[PDB]
Amino acid sequence: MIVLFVDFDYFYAQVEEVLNPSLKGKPVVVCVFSGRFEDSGAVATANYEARKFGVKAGIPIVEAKKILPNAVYLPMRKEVYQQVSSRIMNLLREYSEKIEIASIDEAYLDISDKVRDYREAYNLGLEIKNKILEKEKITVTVGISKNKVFAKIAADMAKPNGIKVIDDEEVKRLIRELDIADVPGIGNITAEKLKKLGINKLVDTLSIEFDKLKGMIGEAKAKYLISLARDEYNEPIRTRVRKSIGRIVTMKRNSRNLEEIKPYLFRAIEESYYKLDKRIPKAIHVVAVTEDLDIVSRGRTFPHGISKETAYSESVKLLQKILEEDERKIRRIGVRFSKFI
DNA sequence: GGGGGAAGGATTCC
DNA sequence: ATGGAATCCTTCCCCC
Ligand SMILES: [Ca+2]
Ligand SMILES: [Ca+2]
Ligand SMILES: [Ca+2]
Ligand SMILES: [Ca+2]
Repeated sequence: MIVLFVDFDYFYAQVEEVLNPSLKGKPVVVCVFSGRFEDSGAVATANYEARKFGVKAGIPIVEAKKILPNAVYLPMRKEVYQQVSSRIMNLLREYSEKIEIASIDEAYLDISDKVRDYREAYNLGLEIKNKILEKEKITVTVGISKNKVFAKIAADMAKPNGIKVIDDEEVKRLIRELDIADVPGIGNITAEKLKKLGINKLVDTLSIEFDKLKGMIGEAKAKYLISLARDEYNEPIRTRVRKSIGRIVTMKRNSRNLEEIKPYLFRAIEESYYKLDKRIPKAIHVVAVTEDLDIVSRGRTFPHGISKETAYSESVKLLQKILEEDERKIRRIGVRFSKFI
């Protein structure tokens, strides 16, 4: 088996540049504002110009500005970035029929019955970096190896505009010498847990009793890491299917006033129901971010589908269970439809 | 002893 | 300090 993984370089910022080529060479930060105060909000992504000074995804806009006051701060235009991605995904389906669109800027190609050896692989890699650069004027990074995970690690190593092949013998030196926090699925919480278990490199999972491992990181992560380390991971490329839609908005100010919140809550629903297309969810969740950035949500499943009018009614109820049950002020409120028929 | 769901929270990734 | 979505984990639930 051979996986070719494609990762679109500094994606949103790169789109804003493509759409205004004057931006190239300049620090570019794609911002998501919140309209509480003037520069309230957070950073979505930024180019490598900006990123080289610590301006990354997730920091507040405010921080970013202290660091690079004269950078180009642009507001997020997701609709736009979505149409552009789509076109590249269509283009991608013209190389393998076996394709997993994993995110707005990521995809996996199964190219086993379409190439022999990593030399051919590598070449088809170049054909795609190219075709995209020509068609949609976008740089990407490509990773090639035997499974999705090592395909994706390969890409992570070559970013940006890179390409990298991990062969089977290097996969082995990796398992020995790769930091576990660098494995996909291992956020900061899981990395630290493993540290305490004295698990630093992929190989360390073999030296520990499965039950203790399972006890610390759950059964799924457990078997995931273990199979990865045994050179036995081989999960299949398949058409991902969208299982929930939803909106979340930030309120001008934190509050516990039902009548103050509702106008944000219904706007979330309006946007949500627009985003639904013609899909009918059986389920609805009302999602609150309390003042301390904790998250809490009540939901409900129907035996039928949920009309806009009905969803209004239930969301108001579910909002109340929150305010009743939880005792915090609420900073953000949104909705999420799922269980579509 | 176990299969489903369903709900609430956890964690991750882009 | 945003906003979107997936996955997995525990408990609870009903019932066989
Ligand atoms: Ca990317
Ligand atoms: Ca990581
Ligand atoms: Ca909590
Ligand atoms: Ca990425």
